[PDB]
Amino acid sequence: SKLPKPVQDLIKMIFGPIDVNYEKLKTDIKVVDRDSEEAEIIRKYVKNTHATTHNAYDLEVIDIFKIEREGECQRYKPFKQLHNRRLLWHGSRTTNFAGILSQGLRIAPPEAPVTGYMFGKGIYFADMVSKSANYCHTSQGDPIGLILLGEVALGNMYELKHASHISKLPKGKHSVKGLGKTTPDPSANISLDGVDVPLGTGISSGVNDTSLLYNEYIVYDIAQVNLKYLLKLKFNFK
Ligand SMILES: NC(=O)c1ccc[n+]([C@@H]2C[C@H](COP(=O)(O)OP(=O)(O)OC[C@H]3O[C@@H](n4cnc5c(N)ncnc54)[C@H](O)[C@@H]3O)[C@@H](O)[C@H]2O)c1
Ligand SMILES: NC(=O)c1cccc([C@@H]2O[C@H](COP(=O)(O)OP(=O)(O)OC[C@H]3O[C@@H](n4cnc5c(N)ncnc54)[C@H](O)[C@@H]3O)[C@@H](O)[C@H]2O)c1
Repeated sequence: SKLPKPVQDLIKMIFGPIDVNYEKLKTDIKVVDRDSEEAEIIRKYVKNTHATTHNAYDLEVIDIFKIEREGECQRYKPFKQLHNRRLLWHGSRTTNFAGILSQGLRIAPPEAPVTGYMFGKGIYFADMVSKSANYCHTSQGDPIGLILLGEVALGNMYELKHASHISKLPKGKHSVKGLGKTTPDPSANISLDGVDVPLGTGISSGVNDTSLLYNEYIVYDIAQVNLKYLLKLKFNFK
């Protein structure tokens, strides 16, 4: 293998021959320098947006990968120009990442149940790491998860406070935002490349009439997502 050690570790973690398996991911994975601006930013995101409700554990960033799905960049060219694009968390079971890296983040299939969703079958994201982290489904005896940072082309958000079974966005709208009671401090946002990064500490959003504790973001076209980073997270349960 001609791949940095942290990558090879990742490959096995996902599958369960390495070089053959990297070709199957159809993804260009690179290790982000620990002392770089990217890493300093990404770790600052992970620190500040770890939520008080999620006292079950601390997070430590083991490795940061700069993923670049083959063909995804071109697919996202339409929405690349769209305004208000954010870098957001998406957590999933480690078993899935084989598909997620090869096929990209997809919508929950037709066969799946629709009743379970707050804002319908779409691709959900969070601006709070601890929210997404919970979907890694890490446990005491398996405390290493994988978590995505997607560039999400949100555009004009349909900002809802309450469960809405959506099958069509209002005209002008390209995304839904569930308004949480607690939000990454908006005055402490920073812009990495062209993308907004809501990495401020959690403060009260000022929204009183909402059922959510934290924000969440939904998009109903797979093309609106561009996967940027892939973090290897150590869950330190209390
Ligand atoms: N993720 C789920 O589908 C789900 C379902 C049931 C309970 N819970 C628990 C409730 C609690 C929420 O924590 P956290 O995610 O940090 O808080 P949060 O308030 O930021 O998010 C609440 C979560 O529940 C979902 N949700 C809220 N209201 C509805 C609704 N009316 N219909 C369908 N889905 C809805 C919402 O989409 C989001 O994922 C945790 O203990 C969760 O594990 C989660
Ligand atoms: N997932 C979160 O980080 C998250 C963020 C904010 C809020 C929430 C809250 O959880 C609710 C559900 O969220 P969930 O993302 O699990 O969506 P759901 O549709 O039920 O689950 C499908 C799973 O399939 C994964 N996957 C994506 N691409 C592929 C692929 N090519 N091959 C295989 N698997 C793939 C995907 O990551 C997800 O785990 C949602 O309604 C909401 O209340 C989650």
